[PDB]
Amino acid sequence: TGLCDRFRGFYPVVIDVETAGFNAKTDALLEIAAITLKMDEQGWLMPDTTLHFHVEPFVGANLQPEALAFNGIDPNDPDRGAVSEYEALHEIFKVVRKGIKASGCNRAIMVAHNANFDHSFMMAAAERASLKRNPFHPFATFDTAALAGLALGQTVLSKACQTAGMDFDSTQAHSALYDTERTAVLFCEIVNRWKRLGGWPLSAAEEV
Amino acid sequence: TGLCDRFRGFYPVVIDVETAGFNAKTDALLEIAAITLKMDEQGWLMPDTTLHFHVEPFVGANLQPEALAFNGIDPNDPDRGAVSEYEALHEIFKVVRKGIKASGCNRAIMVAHNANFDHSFMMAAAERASLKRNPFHPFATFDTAALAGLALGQTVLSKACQTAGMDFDSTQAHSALYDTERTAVLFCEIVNRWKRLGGWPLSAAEEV
Ligand SMILES: [Co+2]
Ligand SMILES: [Mg+2]
Ligand SMILES: [Mg+2]
Repeated sequence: TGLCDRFRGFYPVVIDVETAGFNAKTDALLEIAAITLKMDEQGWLMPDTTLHFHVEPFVGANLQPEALAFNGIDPNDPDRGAVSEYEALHEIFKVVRKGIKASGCNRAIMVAHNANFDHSFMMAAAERASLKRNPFHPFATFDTAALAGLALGQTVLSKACQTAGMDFDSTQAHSALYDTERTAVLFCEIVNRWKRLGGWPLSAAEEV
Repeated sequence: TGLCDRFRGFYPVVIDVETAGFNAKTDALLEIAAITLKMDEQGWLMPDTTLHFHVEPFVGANLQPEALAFNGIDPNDPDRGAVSEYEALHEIFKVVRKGIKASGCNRAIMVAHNANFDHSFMMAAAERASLKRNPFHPFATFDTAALAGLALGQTVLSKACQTAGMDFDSTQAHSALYDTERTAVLFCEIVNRWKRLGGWPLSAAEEV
């Protein structure tokens, strides 16, 4: 009934990013949000700690005009309260390590929509920031697109949330923080629904 | 009860590759297997067409010694009956386009274990061979590692299969074809058990 029991010791952390393009290596990271999860005594999954950052483009980063036009982010706006990739990831990693120890997990696994995209950006930024002891698994992810495909027959984030009976505000779709929260609620609903229907734990199906 | 209804028109195709390294851009593709799926009249998911190929390293490809030591593949063995990336992929795409039309789907989505690895290798090979009208979604995947995490609380392919009550022969784990077949049966069991427990169709839960 514990978080550490659910995903063979993986500590699920919901992540979303906004970027200045499609290339994790060369394009700027502009926003990152992180939501750790927790289980109550009965084994139900829910959001724990929420973090969010506007991120300053790393020195030398490319900025694709089309990307900025898509997400509407203006990196030059001095009122956007941006912090360095180091500061943002250091805080996230700190909170994540604490949660891993507190819960008895071995490692964090990124939960994200079309996870590889977000994974690649977060890892690249960690690299650039020279962050030590990255708590995240270097290639494993929990893709909510795939999960929503199974659970809800939909792979588009907004449609998946709607089908799950969730609200989804289109005007907030370009906010890493907003997407991370919706994605976290979506993921939790999927996991919890599975349990509720007697899919977990494995013994339940025989009423045990 | 139609396959085209299950994943918003996505035609799921199970794929596994064997490679000569971790870099999809620079390292050789050595094996690839493909298994299309079908749904019967009652909406149960099962393997359809099975393809498998030994693949000749592309001209200029790197071969990591450690990788060849891992998978046991000798690209220089003339008796391995290899074919070009073009031949293999052109054949897979042909079958995939055929299944998509027959079933009324829009697009193929790759099903694979830790899917982005396989996805990136297949896509790079597709580009190298200059194949037109790649039927696969350019970034969406159904990662069975994540799905097994949800359904079975296991992310390792071999363990996930065993937990699902499937046999898994370790001596065969380095064959793309073997892995693809086990992954296909795993994916089907996961989708099907979801259905049987009343998780799908969405309407089912209120009919008890
Ligand atoms: Co051979
Ligand atoms: Mg996003
Ligand atoms: Mg493999």
